Amino acid sequence: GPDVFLFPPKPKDTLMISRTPEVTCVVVDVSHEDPEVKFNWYVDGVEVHNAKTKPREEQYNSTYRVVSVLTVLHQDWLNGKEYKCKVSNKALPLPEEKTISKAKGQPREPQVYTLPPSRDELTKNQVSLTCLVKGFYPSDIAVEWESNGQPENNYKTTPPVLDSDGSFFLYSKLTVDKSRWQQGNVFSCSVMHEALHNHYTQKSLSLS
Amino acid sequence: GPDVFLFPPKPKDTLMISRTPEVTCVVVDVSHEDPEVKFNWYVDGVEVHNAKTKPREEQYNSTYRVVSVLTVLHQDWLNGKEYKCKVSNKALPLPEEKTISKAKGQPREPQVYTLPPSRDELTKNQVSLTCLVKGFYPSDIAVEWESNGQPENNYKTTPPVLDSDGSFFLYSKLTVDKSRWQQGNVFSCSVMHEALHNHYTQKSLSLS
Ligand SMILES: *[C@@H]1O[C@H](CO)[C@@H](O[C@@H]2O[C@H](CO)[C@@H](O[C@@H]3O[C@H](CO[C@H]4O[C@H](CO)[C@@H](O)[C@H](O)[C@@H]4O[C@@H]4O[C@H](CO)[C@@H](O[C@@H]5O[C@H](CO)[C@H](O)[C@H](O)[C@H]5O)[C@H](O)[C@H]4NC(C)=O)[C@@H](O)[C@H](O[C@H]4O[C@H](CO)[C@@H](O)[C@H](O)[C@@H]4O[C@@H]4O[C@H](CO)[C@@H](O)[C@H](O)[C@H]4NC(C)=O)[C@@H]3O)[C@H](O)[C@H]2NC(C)=O)[C@H](O)[C@H]1NC(C)=O
Repeated sequence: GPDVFLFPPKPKDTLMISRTPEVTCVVVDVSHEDPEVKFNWYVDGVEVHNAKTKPREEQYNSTYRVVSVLTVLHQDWLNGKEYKCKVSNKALPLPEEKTISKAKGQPREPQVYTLPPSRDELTKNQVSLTCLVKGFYPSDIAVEWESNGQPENNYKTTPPVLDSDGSFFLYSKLTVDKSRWQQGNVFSCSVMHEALHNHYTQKSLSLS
Repeated sequence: GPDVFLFPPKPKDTLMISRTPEVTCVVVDVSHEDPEVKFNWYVDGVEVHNAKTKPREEQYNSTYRVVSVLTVLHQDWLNGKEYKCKVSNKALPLPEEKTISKAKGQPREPQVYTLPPSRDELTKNQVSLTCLVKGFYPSDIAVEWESNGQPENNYKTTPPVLDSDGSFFLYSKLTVDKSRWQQGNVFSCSVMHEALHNHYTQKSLSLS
């Protein structure tokens, strides 16, 4: 059996016009004996023809991998259009179809709160700065940390978790040396989501 | 044919001497034709016999589900012993063997910090009590919230996330009416982990 995988565009990608959001159809386990593969793309059930399909690449397991990439308009993804990738291979009894879209439901504005390091933590050589984001739908989101216009490296963000109200929440942890916090440097948690205005918000953290 | 899945005990069960830690061999996509499977259970290769098979359950797509559950000694699991679940079926040309074990490595103690709700969030009907657990290894953990010795229902815990140092972290969020927070009631975050003394620690959060 040939296998088909459909990947949605990155959240940052749909959110910013500068970026180019893409939907990607991936076909794996295409046999040597029947390597011909054809991709049909549908948007809201209507065929589209602007996809770019890369030349098939042979994997080390003697099976072929074929990828087709469709550029999507930012407003189209945000407006809930459905993307269908249809794959035909002779060695396939019926053509395989996958559909992807932004999750259904009404978008909700993310509330972004910054949390200072617990008192007990200040003992360590490193502190945890917390960016709490809650109440957002859908779950597609991006979170970033910076200081002095400068992007921090040492941060980690939890995956979105379904809250009790049907909305989503997450936490982002930024780890900085204790001295920096103590020095009064200001730290910024930045969030990108569709339900934000300009698709962006920022909140700042600093020792008081 | 049918594909197996093997599952580890819940973290709380292994930690608390009272509870029963279990390992679950789950078999799916068994068809009506030959719905008979056999389970050999092995610990560190050695055959033990105290496992038992559940009532078969028919599924929605003409498929079944035959689960066998072994019980495990708390120290056997925590000490790294390996459990093999071999599923012998007719539609399966040969048996499938799958193994599971605790994650290997020096267990690390979780640091438990409670964070008060943000000042900005305070102009809200309900507020967020944040418990941060970091530096723990391995990932298996249990988190709970309490007030006045009574469980608090309204909380969600993020899945463990791998941090830079190879330890894991998580956040647990408890939601309470702003009124309670103001009244000064104490709320406690409960963490259970192997590296903790008595497999348990408690941290308290109060308005102050
Ligand atoms: C022969 O050798 C072949 C070469 O290795 C081998 O091919 C592999 O086959 C695997 C199957 O056997 C296949 O596994 C699947 O992997 C899925 C995820 O793949 C991504 O992440 C991997 C890392 O873990 C990468 O290695 C993959 O390449 C792939 O990477 C993603 O690629 C996309 C597009 O290229 C990219 O998006 C684009 O990125 C750019 C950035 O430049 C832009 O941002 C664009 O805007 C953006 O579109 C992603 O960024 C990139 N991601 C990453 C992390 O890099 C995985 O999802 C599959 O799991 C599903 O199916 C299994 C069933 O098999 C289920 O058990 C599982 O639960 C998943 O099911 C899904 O569940 C979802 C719910 O959570 C649900 O929503 C879905 O609907 C549901 N889907 C289905 C179908 O049920 C699966 O594991 C692997 O990717 C193949 N390797 C490659 C390189 O393609 C072949 O198998 C070998 N054959 C033999 C016989 O040996």
